[PDB]
Amino acid sequence: MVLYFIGLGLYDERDITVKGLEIAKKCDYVFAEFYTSLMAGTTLGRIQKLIGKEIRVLSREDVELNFENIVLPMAKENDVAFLTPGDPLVATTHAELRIRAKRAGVESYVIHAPSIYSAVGITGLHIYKFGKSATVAYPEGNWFPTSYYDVIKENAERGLHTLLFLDIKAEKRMYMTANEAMELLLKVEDMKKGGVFTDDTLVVVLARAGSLNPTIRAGYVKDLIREDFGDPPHILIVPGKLHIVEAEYLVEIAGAPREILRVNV
Amino acid sequence: MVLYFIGLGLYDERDITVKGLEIAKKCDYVFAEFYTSLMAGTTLGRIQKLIGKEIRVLSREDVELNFENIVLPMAKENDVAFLTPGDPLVATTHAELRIRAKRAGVESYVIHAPSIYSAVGITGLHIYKFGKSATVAYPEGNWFPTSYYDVIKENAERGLHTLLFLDIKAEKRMYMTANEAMELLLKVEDMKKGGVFTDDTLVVVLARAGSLNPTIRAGYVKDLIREDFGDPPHILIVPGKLHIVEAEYLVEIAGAPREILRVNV
Ligand SMILES: Nc1ncnc2c1ncn2[C@@H]1O[C@H](CSCC[C@H](N)C(=O)O)[C@@H](O)[C@H]1O
Repeated sequence: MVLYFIGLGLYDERDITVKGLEIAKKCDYVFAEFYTSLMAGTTLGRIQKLIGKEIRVLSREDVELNFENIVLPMAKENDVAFLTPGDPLVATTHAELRIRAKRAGVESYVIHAPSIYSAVGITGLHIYKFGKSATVAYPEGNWFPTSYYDVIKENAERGLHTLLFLDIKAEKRMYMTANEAMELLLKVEDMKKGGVFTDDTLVVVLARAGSLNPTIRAGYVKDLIREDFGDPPHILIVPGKLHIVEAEYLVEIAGAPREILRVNV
Repeated sequence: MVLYFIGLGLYDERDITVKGLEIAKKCDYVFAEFYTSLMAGTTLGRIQKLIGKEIRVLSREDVELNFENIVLPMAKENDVAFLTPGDPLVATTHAELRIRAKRAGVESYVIHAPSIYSAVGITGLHIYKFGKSATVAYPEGNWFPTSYYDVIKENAERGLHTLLFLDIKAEKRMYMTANEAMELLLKVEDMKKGGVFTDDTLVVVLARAGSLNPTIRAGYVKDLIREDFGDPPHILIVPGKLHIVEAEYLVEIAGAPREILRVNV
């Protein structure tokens, strides 16, 4: 009679919460989407095996245009689950789907899971110091998105860190690397010349958070722009003003140049 | 000879991830801390029962001053777990603990779990719109801290939302309620008179995130300041200007007054 939004976590099927698993195991029908993010350490089959159910995967169009025609009708006679990578409501437009559920007279519940938004903590950067977040989107035809550059500028101006979600074209199986994001940013800098992102800018890369051995690297763009950070997904972070201990962690844990230990308070 | 930082998640004993539970079960020693936050929807006994391991609770001093003398030694010839509410390394001083591990020749791994930082997405407010975060601290003696006031001001000025953690005294199990936080902010407003937090300010209250039945309320301070939001912990958010979709979610899901559709958009 109800609908469950259940997050599956960062990397593999075991990143789901115990609460999410027990409820999913008992749902009559299970739907899911895998276009809002990439869970690099698992497969649909493994997820199905864990939950013990068949999973009908939906495309962005199925969801955005037909959620109330495909999923909601099932929640009327049965308990339905809608699975998503990471946390279902983080950096997705899935929250609006709860409004659709309400309008169809369907109660909905949300089961959270680890999200890349909080996983940034593993970078050593104080999470309360992050400012506005942004997404580095692939240019399309003659359209070249640049707003994410202004976000960095605004945050850096305030000494705040900037989290940069990276683009994804699931149907093309394309996942933007931190390298590609850095190249795009350098191109925007050349254009706006704001001194926001250059070869000397310190950045942090977090790849495959959720895995036991994620890649966590910190350093100057000039040195990292061509470094191999491993398979996607990746996120790029442009730190603002660093606290001594943040710098220490970046150096000791993320292999940053010891020279960043010296902060210009 | 491995140290596992494992998150317990949001509310109860089922908020830990499958990965976290299975790893904890394989550890010879299990430590935990409940001074940064408490699992209001469960008990140490229930957590111990679920993990099937005795759990040695550590105080703030045990961790901050003697982590290397209590936890790390056991990690030399055994697998050790350090459990914390939410997602590991979110609490400001925890990231540094990994440096201590490295210095002691101990490998450490992070097992993520849901954090309030990402769980607040259930309020319908877009995650990318959150700015710098802060904690509302009780004034005391001749000390009247107000920086959290300035954080709200700077975020809202840039159309960003402000996540506010409320004061907590874990040992004495004493919580600051959303109501108290609002009263405090009004008091700060009367002093700084910056037009940042008044009776007409729109706020959102999230209680018991993680529970299947959390309290999500949105409205003006003059109407919510004396409302009962249930048992703690409470999380207070001062949204910046709203996207119409954010406002609609707040109205349809959090019972916000229709008025916000024209006043705060
Ligand atoms: N495990 C992971 N490691 C690194 N980046 C990740 C990641 N999971 C998600 N991301 C980042 O976030 C983007 C998808 S945004 C959707 C996020 C999701 N709801 C969550 O809660 O995490 C990806 O393109 C990538 O840049």
